[PDB]
Amino acid sequence: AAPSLALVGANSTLASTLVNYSLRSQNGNNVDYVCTDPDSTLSAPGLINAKFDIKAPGITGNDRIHANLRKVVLDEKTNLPSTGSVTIQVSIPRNPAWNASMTVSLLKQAADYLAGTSATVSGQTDTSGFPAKWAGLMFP
Amino acid sequence: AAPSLALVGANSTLASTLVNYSLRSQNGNNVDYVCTDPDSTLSAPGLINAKFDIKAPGITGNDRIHANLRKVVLDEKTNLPSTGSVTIQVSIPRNPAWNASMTVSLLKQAADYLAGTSATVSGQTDTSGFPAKWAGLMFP
Amino acid sequence: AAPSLALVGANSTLASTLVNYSLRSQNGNNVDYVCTDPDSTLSAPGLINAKFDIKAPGITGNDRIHANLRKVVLDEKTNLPSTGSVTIQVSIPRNPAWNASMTVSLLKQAADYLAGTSATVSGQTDTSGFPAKWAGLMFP
Amino acid sequence: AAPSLALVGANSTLASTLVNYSLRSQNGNNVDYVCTDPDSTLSAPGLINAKFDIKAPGITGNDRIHANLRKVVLDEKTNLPSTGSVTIQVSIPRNPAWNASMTVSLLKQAADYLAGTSATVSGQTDTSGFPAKWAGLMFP
Amino acid sequence: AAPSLALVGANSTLASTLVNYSLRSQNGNNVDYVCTDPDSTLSAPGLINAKFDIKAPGITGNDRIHANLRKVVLDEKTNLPSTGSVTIQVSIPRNPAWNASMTVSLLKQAADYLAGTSATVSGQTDTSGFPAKWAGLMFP
Amino acid sequence: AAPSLALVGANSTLASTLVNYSLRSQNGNNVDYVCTDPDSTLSAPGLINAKFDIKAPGITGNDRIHANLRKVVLDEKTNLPSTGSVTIQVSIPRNPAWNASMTVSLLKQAADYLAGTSATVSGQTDTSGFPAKWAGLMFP
Repeated sequence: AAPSLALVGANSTLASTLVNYSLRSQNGNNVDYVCTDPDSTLSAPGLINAKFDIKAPGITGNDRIHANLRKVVLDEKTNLPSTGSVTIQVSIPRNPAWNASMTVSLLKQAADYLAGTSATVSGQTDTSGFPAKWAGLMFP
Repeated sequence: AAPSLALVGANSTLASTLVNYSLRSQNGNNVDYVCTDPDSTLSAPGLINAKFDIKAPGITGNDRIHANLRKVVLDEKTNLPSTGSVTIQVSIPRNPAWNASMTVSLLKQAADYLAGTSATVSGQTDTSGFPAKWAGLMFP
Repeated sequence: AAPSLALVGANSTLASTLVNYSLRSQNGNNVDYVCTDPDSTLSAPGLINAKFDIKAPGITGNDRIHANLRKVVLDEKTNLPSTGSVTIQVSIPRNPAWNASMTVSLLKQAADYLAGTSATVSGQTDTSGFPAKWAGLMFP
Repeated sequence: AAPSLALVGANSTLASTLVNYSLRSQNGNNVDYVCTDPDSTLSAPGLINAKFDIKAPGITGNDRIHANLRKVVLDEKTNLPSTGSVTIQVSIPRNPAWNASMTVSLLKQAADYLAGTSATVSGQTDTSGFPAKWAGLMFP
Repeated sequence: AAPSLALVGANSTLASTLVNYSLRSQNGNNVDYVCTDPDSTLSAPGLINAKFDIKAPGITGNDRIHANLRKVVLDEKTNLPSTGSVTIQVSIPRNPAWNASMTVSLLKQAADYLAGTSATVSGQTDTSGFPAKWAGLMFP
Repeated sequence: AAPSLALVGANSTLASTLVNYSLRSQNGNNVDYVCTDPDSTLSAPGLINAKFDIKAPGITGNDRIHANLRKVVLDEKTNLPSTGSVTIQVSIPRNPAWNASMTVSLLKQAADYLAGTSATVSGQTDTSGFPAKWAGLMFP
């Protein structure tokens, strides 16, 4: 696994800003990253976690990927922690009628539809405001 | 909800390709889209589902968003369907110490790390190959 | 679904007249419209209903569409309501040997034979009087 | 009944195409047509059925019309037949507060909403794509 | 239902001020709106909800409308939420001895007596101060 | 409580008309008014009721206002009475983070959205027809 990551997120103004993670450890079929920026501390950290559920060899099963991106925040009045999180589950069938291309296509479509980050293509719908609309709990 | 969507995915070459969804049905705080390409048929469809678990206004908890992007595929030999899917759960806390900028930041970071579609920002890790590695059950 | 509809029906003269519906509810792959015209009252309304029985993915079985177009009328003396209704069931198989084109062809033929509204084609039978004959319980 | 019919349906392109039926049987207020085109074979035919449930004279009750438009298709491998069908039930009350005009109005509205074939009237909703959306199991 | 609303309310000085709602979703016989102003957030939102309890066709029953306008507020000391709300229930009989005019008259009278917003008529009582007196828990 | 009221309602034309109430009785935190027009008689009256659910000063909860505006109507054939009513419940929290300006704001918004009687403010939606639509069981 990569020892460190510089991922793109959004500042208070929604401008693209780097967010720096470093690899804490690696267990059985999983990976744990911690945010190394000043705004994350042990009291209120930023975390990323990934895991593989890998089925036995063959074409019968469904492999699974579990990702989890969390940030803890403390109440201004009570310092009580509550966490915000985006969790992802990818399920990849082993029937040879499926492709890594199909996996990647689903990933790209989810990225476009919930984060508005897809590449540029002619007739694409404008998804730049979709993350804002989601964060407001309203459908695009 | 939007009546139709043109989301960006990937073909067998992994080149950026449009994938067209149209609104099947809106239930209360629930939306079902269906793929209108020749790729999906009623027998083996491409589907999207989006749900809102919104707690009572008096109660404090986490509000939740559930998204699911599916593609069904049929076995060549048995025509039995198995499905591949990316599911996403967004948990947003009801504390004013959290805000939509943070929700969007988590969405953007998840997009960068699992789909490799973040906006260009100097010092970002090159996440372009990460969806390929994930589809191979390999940590980036 | 569409928030409002202007469908074509017939007045007392059988002249083509608009009948206006608005989307009152939508729940669980079910859609319910109510008539906004003066002829639909609370006690004796005009109503539309549409349901989807969507089978699990697979190459076997039939998907089903249900639709009901109702007008309630009150008895002159007793004010007891009795309702007149045209209801449609569409059954779409999942064998790839079926087409949306075949579904649409059956819909258009039913429209021609029971409503007399088909498009103009050389050699078509004149179905204009067929809805009148049906309303009289007479085979065309 | 009419000895033959030239109804309008849709080909694989969804272009308006004639579909031809001849009167094969008529018995006991029941009428059965068979499709004369090459696409209807003995093993997988195209068929039409129409029945009258005529109630005894009186001011109470509903008269009923039943109609079924069928196309049979054979499985590529198993040659087992499955059939796709649009079926209509018209229920006409006998309270003099009902009219043949109301029957025809419901028929025309059903044609507009499920087949998209209504006559042209200023302000009507565009129902042209509705049969496609229905065949896809999507509410218009 | 209307996709968005600009309703008149009162600022901290009781001056007429717009309050902007947008349609979140539509379920069975109900409608959910959310305030889109800056002062409403997921932690302390403004909400509007409407529902119809519609009885069967006939003249026997009583139809009902349920409206609910809520605003959540957080304690300056503890950020604990409490909600303020105005709920409305309209009950419309189906006995033809009732009118939509009578429904509207009750609505207008309630508006005049609890909000002081009625139109101008010669001998009307001055109800401008009534909302203030109510908010003080004293009778007009 | 006021000894008498001249509230604005609507006639059969929906023109703004006065409706006159006079104080029948004041109970403790409860008020009953009766319509003094020829429209109301003892057999089929027009009535108003207003109640205050005020919790003990030590206890924190919501204080409540209950208002009810009724018109009784007699069936022409049976002289059986059925009644039509608008009821209002105002729930005001006992947290200083809430105030009378917010109570009044909710009252004004409810008036605008269900009776269409808000004060003129640029950019407001035209709510004038909303009471008509509500009396038709149609969402604005």
